[PDB]
Order: sequence, then C-alpha cells, then structure tokens
Amino acid sequence: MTTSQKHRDFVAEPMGEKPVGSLAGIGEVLGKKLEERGFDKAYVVLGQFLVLKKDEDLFREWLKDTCGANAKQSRDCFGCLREWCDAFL
Amino acid sequence: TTSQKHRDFVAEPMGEKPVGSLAGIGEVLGKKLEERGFDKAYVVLGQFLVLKKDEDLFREWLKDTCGANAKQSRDCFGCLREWCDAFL
Repeated sequence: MTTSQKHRDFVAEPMGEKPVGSLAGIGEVLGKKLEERGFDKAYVVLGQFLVLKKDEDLFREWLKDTCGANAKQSRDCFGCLREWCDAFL
Repeated sequence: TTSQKHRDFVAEPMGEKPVGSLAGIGEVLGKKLEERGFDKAYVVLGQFLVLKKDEDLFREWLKDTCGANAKQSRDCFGCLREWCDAFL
C-alpha cells in the first residue's frame, strides 16, 4: 500500500456528507478555496469528476484552476475519487 | 408512485449504465443527452451533484439540455435523489 491512510479511509465507505477536506490531497488550504467556490462537500467534487467523465487530464486541470492544487495534490484527489467510484458507483 | 424503471435504478450501483436507464429518460431524451456528452447515467448524476442536489436547478437544467417535460424531469430527479440516499 502506497496510498495514504487518508485515501484509504475515504475509499473504504460511502462518502455521504463528508466535507471536501476528507479527500486525499485536499488539505486545509485547498479545502478553503474549494469551499469558497461552492465545492464544500466531497460529493460536489465527485460531481465535477463525473461530469468530466472521470478524465484525469480534465479533472486535474480543473482542480488546479479552481484551487491552485499542485501535481501531487491533484493526482491524490483524482486517485481517491477514481478508487471510490470503482468501489461504490 | 414509481415505475419499475425507477425501482430497478435505485436498487443497485449504476456503474456504466446508459443514460436511458434513468427514470424519465426515454429514447428521445436519451439521444439528446448523448449528443451533448451525457452518454452514461453517472454523468447526469455528476450534474445533480455539482448542483448540490437542488431539485429546481437540476430539473431546469434537464429541461434546458434535453427538453424534458415536468414529469420526465420529476422522474429523473427522484431516481437520482433516491439512488444517492442509498449509495452515496
């Protein structure tokens, strides 16, 4: 296992109303910027991931443009949503 | 009241189900959604989620996007809402 514990905790169960900061790669700084843009719950970011048809390039670019995420942060967030979807969607 | 199509959709994860598996989305609406990029049910779920599950805005978006009437958009909203309550 090379993922974080935080990734593993997110992908282990339905997300319900978890805040956006429950996503791997989304620390307090990125989480506040996402909340200020209306992406306050993790499921709203899931929504964007799905509207983009789970495309890595589009989602990771969107995250960068929306909250300033760097490459590692955006990879971690994408991977957490991708594995959650494989488990639950 | 619900259709069997609704109950079949809300009973299980949607995976890669086509957009036409959603209650309310018949052959005509489905084609118009596919033409606009919403080829899978989960892409419409995505829009429902981006809109924070807001009934008025989602049903209006669906009217604007594929011409859904009030019953079709009612049916589609209700199946996504109940799916999310079971699985999200």
